[PDB]
Amino acid sequence: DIADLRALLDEDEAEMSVVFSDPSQPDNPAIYVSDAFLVQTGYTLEEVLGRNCRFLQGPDTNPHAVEAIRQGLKAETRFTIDILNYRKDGSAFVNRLRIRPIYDPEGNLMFFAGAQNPVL
Amino acid sequence: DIADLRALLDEDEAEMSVVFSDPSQPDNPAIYVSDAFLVQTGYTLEEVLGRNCRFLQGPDTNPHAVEAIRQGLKAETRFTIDILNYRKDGSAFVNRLRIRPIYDPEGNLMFFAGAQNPVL
Ligand SMILES: Cc1cc2nc3c(=O)[nH]c(=O)nc-3n(C[C@H](O)[C@H](O)[C@H](O)COP(=O)(O)O)c2cc1C
Ligand SMILES: Cc1cc2nc3c(=O)[nH]c(=O)nc-3n(C[C@H](O)[C@H](O)[C@H](O)COP(=O)(O)O)c2cc1C
Repeated sequence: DIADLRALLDEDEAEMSVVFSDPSQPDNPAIYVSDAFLVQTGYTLEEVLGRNCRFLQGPDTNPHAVEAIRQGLKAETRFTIDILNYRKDGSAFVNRLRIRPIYDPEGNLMFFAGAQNPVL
Repeated sequence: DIADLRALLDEDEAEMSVVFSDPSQPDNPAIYVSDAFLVQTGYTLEEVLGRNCRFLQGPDTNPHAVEAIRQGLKAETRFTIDILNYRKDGSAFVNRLRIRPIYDPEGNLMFFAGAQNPVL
């Protein structure tokens, strides 16, 4: 029996690029990515699961945007940022990244949900 | 936004006493219990969340049954055992305990689900 993490998706994120990360594991790795995420970024599941999502950043990603995200995660609050991201073939795209914390019944942080929308 | 852990319940365990535990946390604590569990055992949510479910054991619980459960958890396999358990008022009941592991998409153990059925 495998957990149905998609059963925590918002209605918006169902047909979307979405990632869930486990902040209790070292380096806050992705434990679930939607097929839309894999299609957009050009990776296989094996290439992404268990890694921190920073692999989407590349040579022209703004490091302050990266730090903003890191602080936003520490804040455990909903936030959105436009950040330059890259696919496996090296092509770049502006990603409107939306992140929100998910807590367990006791109120302890449990997961982060991240949704990717390329800005056209 | 709070995780809907009940969205991993089997159809059988919906109207049932059920617990989910987080084995990545120290001492494998309960992170979710159903209202049926609280009613049966006589505890409040605050009294149970974040504790290992061994608080259901009492003076005449068979220690080999306890060890069986512990090994079954290490085995990460489905198992069932009849074990004497106790409510908060000290009354005892024979619990047919059914436990199953739940894994994440990478196949790493993520939760245990435990269902309680008093044997009549
Ligand atoms: C659920 C989740 C989804 C994320 N998605 C992206 C993303 O799509 N693009 C990106 O550049 N960073 C994303 N990140 C951010 C990185 O994983 C990381 O937190 C960021 O680089 C800042 O942390 P760092 O300083 O350790 O690198 C995501 C983080 C989380 C937790
Ligand atoms: C999800 C879950 C549900 C459990 N439910 C019960 C239970 O209803 N009654 C009981 O005696 N033990 C239950 N246990 C077992 C105890 O939590 C514990 O694993 C057992 O006492 C053996 O471990 P120990 O040697 O550390 O005490 C449950 C364990 C898990 C993980």
